[PDB]
Amino acid sequence: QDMEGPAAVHYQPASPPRDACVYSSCYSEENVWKLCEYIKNHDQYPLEECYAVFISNERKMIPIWKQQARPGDGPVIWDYHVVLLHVSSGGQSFIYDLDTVLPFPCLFDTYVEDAIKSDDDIHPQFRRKFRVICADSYLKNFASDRSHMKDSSGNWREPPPPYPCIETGDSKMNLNDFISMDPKVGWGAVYTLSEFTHRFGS
Repeated sequence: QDMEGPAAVHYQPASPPRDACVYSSCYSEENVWKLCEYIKNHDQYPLEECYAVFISNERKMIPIWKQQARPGDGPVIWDYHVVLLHVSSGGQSFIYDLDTVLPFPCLFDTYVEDAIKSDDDIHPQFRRKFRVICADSYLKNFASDRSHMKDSSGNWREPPPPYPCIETGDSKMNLNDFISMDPKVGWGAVYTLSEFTHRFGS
């Protein structure tokens, strides 16, 4: 036996339960934006403690395990995926992924170990990178006209969320600046998996 504060033991979620959250399949960037808006407009936590996390890589092909789209022990290969990270007051980070089969929210270490897994045995060009944007900056700067979700005829590849596109005074479409893992582009900070776990892990 070994003894391991207890703050994480009583952590209260920053979101509604998973089934009560605004959600559209294949629009995780918007599902997370909507979680950020909820946190901002409610009186439980400050957005300063929260981050939007884009996961992708140069080839836009990332495996993520424990995904609802592929029940079982294999991965979903996404072009990108977006989750919300909350750094709780006591220091423990939590991941909010509406698309995971893991708990919602999930302790950071368990999400990284079970949904992300080690990059050590993954072929290097499939390895995961993480663009971390403070949630305030995400709400201030994110814009998507959903044009990436339409074929050349304008037909939707997946049904759109039930509210108008997110726009700012500066832009109507900058989604590629969040998907990109080039630090020369966009907002926040880009991390390798090891850098990401070093920054947020307990």
